[PDB]
Amino acid sequence: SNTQTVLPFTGLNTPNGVAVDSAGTVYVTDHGNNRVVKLAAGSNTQTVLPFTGLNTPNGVAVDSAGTVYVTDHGNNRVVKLAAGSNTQTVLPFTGLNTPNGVAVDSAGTVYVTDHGNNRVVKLAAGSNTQTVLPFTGLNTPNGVAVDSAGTVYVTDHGNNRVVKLAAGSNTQTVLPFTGLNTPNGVAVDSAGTVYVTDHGNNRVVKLAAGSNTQTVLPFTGLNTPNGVAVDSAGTVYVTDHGNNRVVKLAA
Repeated sequence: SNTQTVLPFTGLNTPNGVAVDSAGTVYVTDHGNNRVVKLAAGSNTQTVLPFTGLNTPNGVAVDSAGTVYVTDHGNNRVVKLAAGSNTQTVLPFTGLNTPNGVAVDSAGTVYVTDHGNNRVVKLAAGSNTQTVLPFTGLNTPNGVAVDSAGTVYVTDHGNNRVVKLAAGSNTQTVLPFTGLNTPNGVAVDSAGTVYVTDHGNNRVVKLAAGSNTQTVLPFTGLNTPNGVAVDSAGTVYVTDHGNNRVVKLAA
């Protein structure tokens, strides 16, 4: 598609993150209102999720069990909310300073950009061992995504680049995007196509695996966008932060 739609969320302010589950339910961190909201596919009523003690959300991810993971800016922590019980658990990361992007792999391992510490950390579910990933020279890293093979992608926002680490790899690789400026959101689909919100240029770009030629997605009128998500059908969702809205573009 070359024409986006606007999801019927209401009362958003500076929304910054988006995730989509297997049923097509869309989750948004409504940053300016300190809340996380969801909208089921085809619904005209949004639902505020029962996160507690939140001090401004920075990002969101959702896993196969419908667990919703949120980075908490002011409390420097990552929380998860279990479906059904609505039990909220603080993940036992340590030393966080401004956790920002969050991603979860197929094994349930949680990855977080520690924005204030210029590092990316992962933590297996149920573990008290966190691992600093061997990215190097990061500045204000923003978004993180992980694919089915365990490859990790990070928007190294302060250096205008997107870096990649294959599982078990010794060295990060910079993806051949062109003209990036303050990139923030990142997502990866089932085929390893990488989607990046090129925030400084008010656009969203993608790169297929092995490609040296990015495609600029035909969104329109974006204003300081941030979070991006992609569903199993390849539909791309973007938090259009500066316009207080979330937009959707089918493949």
